[PDB]
Amino acid sequence: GSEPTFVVNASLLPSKVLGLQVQRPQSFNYQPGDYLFIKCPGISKFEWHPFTISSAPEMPDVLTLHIRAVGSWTGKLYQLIREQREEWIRSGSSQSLPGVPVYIDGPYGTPSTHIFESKYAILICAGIGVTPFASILKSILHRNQQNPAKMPLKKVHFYWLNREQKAFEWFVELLSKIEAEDTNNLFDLNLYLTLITGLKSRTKTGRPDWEEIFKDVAKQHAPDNVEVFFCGPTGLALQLRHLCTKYGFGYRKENF
Ligand SMILES: Cc1cc2nc3c(=O)[nH]c(=O)nc-3n(C[C@H](O)[C@H](O)[C@H](O)COP(=O)(O)OP(=O)(O)OC[C@H]3O[C@@H](n4cnc5c(N)ncnc54)[C@H](O)[C@@H]3O)c2cc1C
Ligand SMILES: O=C1c2ccccc2-c2cc(N3CCC4(CC3)OCCO4)nc3cccc1c23
Repeated sequence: GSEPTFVVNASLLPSKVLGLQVQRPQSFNYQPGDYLFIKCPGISKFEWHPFTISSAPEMPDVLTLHIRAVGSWTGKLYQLIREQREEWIRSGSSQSLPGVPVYIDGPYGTPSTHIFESKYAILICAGIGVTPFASILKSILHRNQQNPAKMPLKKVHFYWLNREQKAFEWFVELLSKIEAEDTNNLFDLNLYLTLITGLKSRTKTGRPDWEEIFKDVAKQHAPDNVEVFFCGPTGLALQLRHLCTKYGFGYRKENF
């Protein structure tokens, strides 16, 4: 529930995305995949919008939100931060940067968190739909550095689709640190534009062949259970749903 706090820093990222840092209340506990609702009196004192927490709960003093300017309230928040930041680089640090006051209500849970309790997982996301998976991947890293035993998760298949290639930069560092530190090959990273990421990962092109991919994973893990988690558009969800029934994978209806 409800608690006053501050956007203390922000990040202006490609495809009109704000990388908000928010002072984490001293009593605020979340799980990776959790989201919250946020109110910004400066934009509207009546409106609450939900955003996935892109930070891992192991990061101790701030929450992260990655928000795309897509309409009225996000457009305005973007403009307010662009202008607050351009004005403080023209004026300068006359005094410490003033932090945008906000209300947060949460955390709210999503079935994505069940990944920490699966053996074999498929994560599929498009554009800003990466954000819950961003939180989950960072958490998995803190969790090997501290207790690889307590992890029943044996393989993670990651598919991230984007129409613009500069959107992969939102999380290119995280993807490096995994590429670097995944000596035991827990992860299978796949980036599609719908090698090129300057990653050891070959950025692929076109709509992926989801039948071919689901078949492949089935053969890797059968007869054990694979879980699918999807954050993206419904047309895709619908194709993925049929495919989960075909190859016997777990599906959650989160797309309507
Ligand atoms: C659990 C959850 C997590 C989320 N996490 C994130 C996240 O991490 N990052 C993120 O960026 N977003 C996230 N979202 C989306 C976010 O919550 C915002 O409310 C929404 O993305 C933007 O609100 P807005 O006022 O800016 O846009 P709106 O003005 O509501 O417009 C939104 C969309 O509707 C279109 N539109 C506008 N008017 C009409 C109309 N009359 N008819 C049809 N279409 C119209 C716009 O072009 C745009 O595509 C999440 C949502 C949920 C439910
Ligand atoms: O978990 C969700 C979610 C769950 C149930 C219903 C909707 C969402 C969800 C929607 C969403 N949108 C809709 C697609 C978008 C970006 C913002 O780009 C085109 C217009 O707005 N963006 C999201 C980004 C991250 C996570 C989610 C979402």
